[PDB]
Amino acid sequence: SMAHNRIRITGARVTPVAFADPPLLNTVGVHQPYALRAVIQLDTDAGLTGLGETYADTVHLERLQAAAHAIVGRSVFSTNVIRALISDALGGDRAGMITSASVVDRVFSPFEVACLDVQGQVTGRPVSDLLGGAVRDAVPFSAYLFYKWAAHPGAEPDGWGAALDPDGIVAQARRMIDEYGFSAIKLKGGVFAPEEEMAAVEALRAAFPDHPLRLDPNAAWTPQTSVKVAAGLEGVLEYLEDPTPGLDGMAEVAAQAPMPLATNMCVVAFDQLPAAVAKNSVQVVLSDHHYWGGLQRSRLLAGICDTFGLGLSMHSNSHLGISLAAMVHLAAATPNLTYACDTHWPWRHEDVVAPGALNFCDGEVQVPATPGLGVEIDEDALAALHEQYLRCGIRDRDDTGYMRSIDPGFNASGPRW
Amino acid sequence: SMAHNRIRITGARVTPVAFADPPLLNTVGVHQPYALRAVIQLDTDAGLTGLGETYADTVHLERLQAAAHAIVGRSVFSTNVIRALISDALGGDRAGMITSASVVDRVFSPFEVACLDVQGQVTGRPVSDLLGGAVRDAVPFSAYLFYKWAAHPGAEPDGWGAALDPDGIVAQARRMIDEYGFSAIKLKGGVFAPEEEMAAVEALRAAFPDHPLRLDPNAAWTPQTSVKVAAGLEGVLEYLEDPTPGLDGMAEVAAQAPMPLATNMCVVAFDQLPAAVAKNSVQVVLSDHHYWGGLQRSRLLAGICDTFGLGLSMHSNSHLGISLAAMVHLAAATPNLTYACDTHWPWRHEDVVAPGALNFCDGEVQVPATPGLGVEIDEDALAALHEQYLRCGIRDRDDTGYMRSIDPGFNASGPRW
Ligand SMILES: [Cl-]
Ligand SMILES: [Cl-]
Repeated sequence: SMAHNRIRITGARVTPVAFADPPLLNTVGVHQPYALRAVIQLDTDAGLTGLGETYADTVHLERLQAAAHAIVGRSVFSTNVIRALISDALGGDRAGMITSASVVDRVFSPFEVACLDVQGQVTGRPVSDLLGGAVRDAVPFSAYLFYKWAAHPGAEPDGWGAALDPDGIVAQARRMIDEYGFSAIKLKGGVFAPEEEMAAVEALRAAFPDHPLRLDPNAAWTPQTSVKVAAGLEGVLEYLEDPTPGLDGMAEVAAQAPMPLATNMCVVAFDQLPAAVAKNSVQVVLSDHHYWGGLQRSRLLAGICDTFGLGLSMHSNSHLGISLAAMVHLAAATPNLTYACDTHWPWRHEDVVAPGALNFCDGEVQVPATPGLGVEIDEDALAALHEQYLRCGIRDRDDTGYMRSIDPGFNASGPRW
Repeated sequence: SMAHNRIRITGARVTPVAFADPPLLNTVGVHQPYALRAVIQLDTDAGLTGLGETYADTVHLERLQAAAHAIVGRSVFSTNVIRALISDALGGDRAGMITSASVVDRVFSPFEVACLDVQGQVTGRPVSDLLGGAVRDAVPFSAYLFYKWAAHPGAEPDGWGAALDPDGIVAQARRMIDEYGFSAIKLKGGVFAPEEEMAAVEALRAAFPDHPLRLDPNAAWTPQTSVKVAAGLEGVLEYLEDPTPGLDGMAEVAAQAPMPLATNMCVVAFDQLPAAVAKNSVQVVLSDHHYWGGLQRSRLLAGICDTFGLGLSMHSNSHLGISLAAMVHLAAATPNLTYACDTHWPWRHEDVVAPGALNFCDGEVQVPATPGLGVEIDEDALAALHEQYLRCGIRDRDDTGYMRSIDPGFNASGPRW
């Protein structure tokens, strides 16, 4: 029942939340005990509210407020206009660099997802129907393995236990795969010497002979080291992700690697694709709607990759059920997204949405068929995680700073090997 | 009122039509007295019918029937799936070459447009709202000028008169621009010697000092000739379109031309973009939803161009009101489509849709705000143009064959100069 056949934005509520995260290691530090996210509730003059989810660093929250103010009074179907208004509001210029356009896309993304959610709700269509329609019923995900301590310093150890060697990594895989059924496995490396990470990979291969395997050391290696690793893992990895820093280095490694190289670090914005393509630095690009500017722009990224002969996967950061629902609709509607998607899901145990719509079964999530994004806010859960945010005092993600608070001389050097 | 919240295709009616066309000249011949199109009426189990419009050559009609049969039983929101089914049905492989994928896109396009029309109708949204939303209220078009005979042989001369020199071309512009208000002007060249076409361009510039101007000889020139033309028209043309054949030749000319080069001939499919981009052959690509695979894929083309630093315009072939409505919604929703679009509109005087929704005023068409494509079939007009198709006996477009039926020794050689 829309006057003037118009459904437009009346305001947005941005709610920062914090949820428990284990001490997962990576090449620059260790995860803090709480990860942060911002929930966007986008309100309209039809009484329909759409959901989006993004980062929650201090500067980002400020940008999210400026954005929320700039788009009041806009149709939820006018997402092109909404991006431009956010660009004007941020005073933006509309490899691996966060350009002004990259900032605009990170700020626009959660509003775009919330807009599509409202679009789906008002039309009776699932979000995947707004993206060309689902091409598969369910979206497969990977088991995202990390070396980890047993506990945050001075806190109760979690149920995972530590993983600091091949045995520990294999036990982690077994527990994760029994609970979720993942049929592909990714190891976060750049933490131990390459030979020890190769050994974890070989051990996973022996324990799970049919699981595709990936390794991502976040550019912790020189090109010369990366080529040795790639030779040593020939026929073992589905792809090698960001072994070494920079497009030139990646191109050098790619020329010698028997498996494809993937990246999320060198290509995080549209303006970075032409150089990545010209240099042959990578064969697979990891999508991520959270920094590419929402779902429609992620579909554009997928079409560009297809056109230029690049494979397509999906990158993840610690996230909750709103992001998960958006990931699933996006992947369901993307013909060339055939790699299993990364997710941090197993690492959290809290959420802001009502349960039931995002069950994993055999490693995959069925795409919801209901109108909109397919999940709804649980206001009590949201208030609780907001309260947790206020009380835990963490205001920015800082893996390195947190590592230094424990080990003051720690450096986030790289490459390390 | 959709059972299972499902609206799916029950069948398609393909109706070939023919409408009067003047004897317009181009570098390969002269237009036949009737141009051909196929109207797609896409029927659904909700009783909503969507409209699409495409070519009507013999082989294309056959492909359109195979496509219509393959997609019965599919949701109009499942356009990704529908393209894949058409690809399977055609047994397809899913510069300027008509690859199997290009064939698939030409066949899919009118069904995709008809699907979006149904989507808009069922959701209450104009098609532009399905493409990210309009960013402008009206879409500007160009005056598409041609050298022409006074009449088809043995027929009544049309009201335009002949145009065979600069004076005739200027008089044609004046009549067209008084009727339609176009604020940009394009000349179809490759018909007379370049020096005479340069003179028509200079005469248009003198007669319309503020109108952007374009010239397109359909690759009738050598690179050396093209550079002379471009030097001689420095500061006069908004772009020079397809002056010379092949990506290498275009790149040679582009390096010396003071204005951007445009193309529709060298880049007509997604698989042709990487080489065009790598060679620097062009600065502007002409979109055309009729062969790029419908509106969503045209939005993808627009995003690829934006990403790789290419300007975006729009190409046209003789067409009716269904294509016109689709062109307008597409252009309204495309932020980087800022060149005036080409259209053959002034050259016909017949249509298959009810009048009123596509008025030109000051060179531009307001984007319809109604649900769907915004135009509807006039069944009497459609029957009449179908009857005209059957009776006129023309079954394929053949500018060269028709020129030879008048002048047997005629050759479609090129380049000519
Ligand atoms: Cl608006
Ligand atoms: Cl279907």
